[PDB]
Amino acid sequence: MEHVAFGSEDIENTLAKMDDGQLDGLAFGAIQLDGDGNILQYNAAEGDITGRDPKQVIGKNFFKDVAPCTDSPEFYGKFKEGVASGNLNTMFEYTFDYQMTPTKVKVHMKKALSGDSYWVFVKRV
Ligand SMILES: *C(=O)/C=C/c1ccc(O)cc1
Repeated sequence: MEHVAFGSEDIENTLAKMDDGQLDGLAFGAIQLDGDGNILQYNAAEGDITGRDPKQVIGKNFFKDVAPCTDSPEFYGKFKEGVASGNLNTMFEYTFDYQMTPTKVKVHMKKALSGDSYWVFVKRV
């Protein structure tokens, strides 16, 4: 297993070195989005939590296609405020309930070290 703790202060530096295969060794869900919300990376732990097949969601828009329950001021609204500002670091609890059993999770959104990319980390609560 890859040893990185959910919510670590330097998580973006640690994950910058990770290929899709190493991202799959994380103890929590990790999704990398571009500024428009398109999925660039989606790890195995995230698929375990949500039921989505990782390879199938890459390239889809997270807010429009995959996760409509997140299209709200409380999730997507925070993401879009962060992209526009060029800075994002927020953690909050949320319930995923689209085409799945309602599941309570802790979400951490953070701007990646890379230019136009943002991370969404997820763990069960
Ligand atoms: C609500 O529509 C949430 C859906 C969802 C959350 C996280 C995922 O990775 C996939 C779908």
